[PDB]
Amino acid sequence: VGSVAALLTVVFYIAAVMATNLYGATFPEWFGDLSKSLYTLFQVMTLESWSMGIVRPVMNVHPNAWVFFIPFIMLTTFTVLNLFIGIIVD
Amino acid sequence: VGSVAALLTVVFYIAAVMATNLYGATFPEWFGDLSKSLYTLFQVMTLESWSMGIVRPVMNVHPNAWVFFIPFIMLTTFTVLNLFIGIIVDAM
Amino acid sequence: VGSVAALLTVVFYIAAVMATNLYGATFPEWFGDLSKSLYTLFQVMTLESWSMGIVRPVMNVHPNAWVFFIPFIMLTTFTVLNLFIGIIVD
Amino acid sequence: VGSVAALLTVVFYIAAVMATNLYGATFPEWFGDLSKSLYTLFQVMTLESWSMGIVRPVMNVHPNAWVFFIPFIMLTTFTVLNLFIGIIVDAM
Ligand SMILES: [Br-]
Ligand SMILES: [Br-]
Ligand code: NA
Ligand code: NA
Ligand code: NA
Repeated sequence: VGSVAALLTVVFYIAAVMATNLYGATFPEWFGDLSKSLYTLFQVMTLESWSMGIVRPVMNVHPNAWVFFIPFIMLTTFTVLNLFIGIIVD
Repeated sequence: VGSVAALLTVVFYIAAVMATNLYGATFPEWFGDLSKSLYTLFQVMTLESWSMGIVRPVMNVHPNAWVFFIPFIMLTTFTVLNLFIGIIVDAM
Repeated sequence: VGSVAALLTVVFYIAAVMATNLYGATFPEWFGDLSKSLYTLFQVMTLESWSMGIVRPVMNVHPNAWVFFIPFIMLTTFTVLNLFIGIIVD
Repeated sequence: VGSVAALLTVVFYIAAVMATNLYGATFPEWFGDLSKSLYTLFQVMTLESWSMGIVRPVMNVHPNAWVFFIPFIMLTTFTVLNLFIGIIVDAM
């Protein structure tokens, strides 16, 4: 469980490092600093306006942005539930 | 589990083939090519703006569009969770 | 499981009968006929724009509309997961 | 289970007391009275427009508003599922 929470933090920071670099210049309100990114990625992880709100307007500049977001969502959303189930089991 | 992931991919591609044909001409931004569709259907699967954002404006042109989306949502959303639970069970 | 699916259908139709009567005249696009309602209630059940999209504009006319929606959401969302878990267990 | 439901109500009321005080003057439609807050926090708990709809416009006035909402979401969303699983377990 502690190992799962460790993996998620490592993935979460690395993803926010990558997102800052990739879309920060073109989309500063969402990926401007590392902070803005960690906030946006948590939001995208919770799925609130992930597509119409974030990915779709982002893809209008970077057409392959989905190669980062869809796997991010697939990974984090799986891990978060898996971690929460693990807490409940323990 | 691998069989569940196989079913989902087959369903996902067939649904995106169908959606492209059905609503692609009337709604090109969302169902224009097969690619646009696979992206939209994953989004509809995660439920982000599925109705107000997609189904409702789609239904304004095709009034029975709900016959495709509601079962799609019921099937995929069930399968995804069922697959993820299956991964967790096979891990323990 | 079949009993759970039966309860949900009964609740779902009764809620759509009630919603049609309550907000159909004032909000026809969402609760006009019984059909429009069954569609809106499934959407509200999935949570897509339940508040900002439906409840909030509805409450601007009917200020207590939350007494119907919040319990509806609490009941249906519990039952749906409970049913899906039941299918998986069986 | 009853203890979990008790914790959630205590947390839910305290959070809505805090939110009313913090953002009520600047955002009255959402955190004006204690009632408006309990409604908004349930909505934020279900995640419907939590960020683009609530937190993001709130953060434009209070830049650290995320210190209240993100932990609120992490706590309540965990507890709600944990309670619902607990009901299901106690039923079997
Ligand atoms: Br998912
Ligand atoms: Br809920
Ligand atoms: Na939304
Ligand atoms: Na959602
Ligand atoms: Na959701």
